[PDB]
Amino acid sequence: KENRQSIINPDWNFEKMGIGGLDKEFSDIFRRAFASRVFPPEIVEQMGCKHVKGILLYGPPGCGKTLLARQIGKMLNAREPKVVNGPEILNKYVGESEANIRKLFADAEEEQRRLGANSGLHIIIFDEIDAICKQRGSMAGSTGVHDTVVNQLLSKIDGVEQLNNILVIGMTNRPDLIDEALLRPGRLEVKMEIGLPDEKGRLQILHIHTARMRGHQLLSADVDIKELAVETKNFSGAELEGLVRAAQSTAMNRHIKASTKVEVDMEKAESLQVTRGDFLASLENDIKPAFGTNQEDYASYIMNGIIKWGDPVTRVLDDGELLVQQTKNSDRTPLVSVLLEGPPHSGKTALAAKIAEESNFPFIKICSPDKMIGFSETAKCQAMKKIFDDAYKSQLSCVVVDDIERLLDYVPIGPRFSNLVLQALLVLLKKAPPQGRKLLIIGTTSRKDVLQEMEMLNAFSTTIHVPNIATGEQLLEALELLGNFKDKERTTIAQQVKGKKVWIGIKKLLMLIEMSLQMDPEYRVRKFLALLREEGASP
Amino acid sequence: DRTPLVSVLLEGPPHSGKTALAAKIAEESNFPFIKICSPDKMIGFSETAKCQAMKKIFDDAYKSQLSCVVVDDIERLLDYVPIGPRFSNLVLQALLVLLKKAPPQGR
Ligand SMILES: Nc1ncnc2c1ncn2[C@@H]1O[C@H](COP(=O)(O)OP(=O)(O)OP(=O)(O)O)[C@@H](O)[C@H]1O
Ligand SMILES: Nc1ncnc2c1ncn2[C@@H]1O[C@H](COP(=O)(O)OP(=O)(O)OP(=O)(O)O)[C@@H](O)[C@H]1O
Ligand SMILES: Nc1ncnc2c1ncn2[C@@H]1O[C@H](COP(=O)(O)OP(=O)(O)OP(=O)(O)O)[C@@H](O)[C@H]1O
Repeated sequence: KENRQSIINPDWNFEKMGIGGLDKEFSDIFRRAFASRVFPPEIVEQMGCKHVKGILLYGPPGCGKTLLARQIGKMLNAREPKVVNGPEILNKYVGESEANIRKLFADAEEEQRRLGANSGLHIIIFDEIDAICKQRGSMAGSTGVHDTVVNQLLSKIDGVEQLNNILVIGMTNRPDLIDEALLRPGRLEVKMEIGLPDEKGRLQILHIHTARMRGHQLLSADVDIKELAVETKNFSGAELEGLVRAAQSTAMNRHIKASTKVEVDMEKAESLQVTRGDFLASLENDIKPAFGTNQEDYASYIMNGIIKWGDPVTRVLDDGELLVQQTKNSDRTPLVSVLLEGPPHSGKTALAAKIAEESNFPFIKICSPDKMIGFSETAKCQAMKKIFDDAYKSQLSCVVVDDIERLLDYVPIGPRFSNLVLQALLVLLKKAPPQGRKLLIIGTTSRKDVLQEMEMLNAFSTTIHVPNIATGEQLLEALELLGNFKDKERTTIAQQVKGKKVWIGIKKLLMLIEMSLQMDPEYRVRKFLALLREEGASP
Repeated sequence: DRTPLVSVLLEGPPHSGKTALAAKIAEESNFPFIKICSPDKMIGFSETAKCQAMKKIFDDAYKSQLSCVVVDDIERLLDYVPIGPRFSNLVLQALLVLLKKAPPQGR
């Protein structure tokens, strides 16, 4: 009796493979690939369907492709897979690459010819498949060796003769360069995408990578995984594995004295522990992601924090909260916009960054003009296009565009500016993203009239005003919050300024105070007043 | 500490001897890195090159704990001529953006 030897090893447990955050992808792969080989063969023969012989995996670096491939190779009860490490098949002579490819499908052919339908399963793994296979005719100058390899591969996977007992797996990082004729159904059907995880996936990974430590009581009692899951934002699996190793190394480093002449290991290795301080240090010093925006940017954009010197500082934030709530909840207006306005030295960028921070959205990015110094027009256009494209991929996103008047080069003489960048902005502000996704755009500028004159202010849904310090009470409140002057001096300052109206931006006040402090203690207040008197006003 | 970047403009009528005073101030600062970005070394350069050379001089100054950079004849740097008027816009934008870029934290 030709017993239907299961293609699944008897001792196989999903938890054994130790993959986290990829339940749906694995479910789909298992359904569309290995479903036909597990059910009793009589029904399948009645249906008359032939099995699938292809899988393709792609995604950004460090998401877990090779792990899936290795685990799948280990799961099946079949012969050892044949693995190709990049372009191992190219050779100098003529007609040796094609032979090297043909040598891979020998056992499959012979076994199919001998045993017919009742045959084992043969697996072949391709790694970095974009090194050998490419669009036919794109390359030129290789002497014709990168144009027959693809033809041989195509003729072999599915040709006049028919095989039914192979499974080819491919991995790549640039899915757009592979040949089109190699992706049609019947050759490489199941195309999957492996992407960054969400909070639950990160928690699963962090639980998978600490089970061994937790088992042996080497992990302290104050380590809470939820906080780490929340704090590590935009991390990909590889980074989440690296952080734990960094913490472990910093924990082990406390028992080695290497400054002395000879390395010596103390015998307090017993009672070892890993404390939360190690995790915080590892987060703050060693590992840093490579996607999205991080603390290194919000540190620079908001340099001196936010202080409540009056009423407007709350009004602006409340309006931002209302706008973000509207963006998140509603469904009939996927795209929203807003404009921030005010006189120079008012603090527009800080408020925009604060609102973006408090939005709490998954994806945040900032497009400032100081990262493209010396660029021509086309470079600016392409950079903006790339940022917005990366913004489209996610579910709901927020983007900030600061200093519009210098993103397009404006100078009153003339006037002069770039038409291309203006057209790019005017077209990008009226493009809705793919269905089921939401986008918020904030913009900052210091000259409303020019924008009105160019007919760009009609593309913004609404505008928000950013006022400026106007009364002595607000100035006294600002001074008391900053607390650089003493009460005795503050009495004279109030006695003087309160009998007048002031007009001075917040950012200018810090510079004025810093300039004032340089003088001697006895002449400070006077100097400060003088500077204020020279500032003037023009409401 | 609050303000890591400060700047100042020396101005006056012609033939008054102002670049010498700026050089003296820079020399008496006693800072480690002191460099003079002058148009004497940009004869025949197009706009792209002026912009890139300015950027390099301003990048070399981000790798020292203290610095002082002198710009000379802002008028000649823009190629300004009273007729028209006519000048370069890319260089002006570079300058206007390069006077507000704070250095890496701690310098
Ligand atoms: N889902 C996951 N669960 C557990 N560990 C993971 C996971 N994803 C990644 N890792 C860790 O990170 C490594 C990811 O390396 P992998 O070979 O999968 O990367 P890759 O996507 O092929 O990268 P490359 O772009 O360099 O080709 C795994 O070996 C494991 O160390
Ligand atoms: N209430 C506040 N709102 C905004 N910024 C504040 C406030 N209090 C203090 N600041 C500080 O003021 C500075 C804000 O300067 P910012 O870069 O926003 O200026 P700006 O108005 O965009 O300038 P410019 O008009 O020159 O383009 C930051 O240091 C911020 O920390
Ligand atoms: N007290 C002083 N201040 C300035 N320059 C002085 C003084 N005493 C002597 N000099 C000399 O005067 C000359 C100053 O010329 P400088 O190069 O400063 O001209 P400038 O004002 O920059 O010229 P221009 O406006 O035509 O470009 C130098 O020789 C300097 O040595």
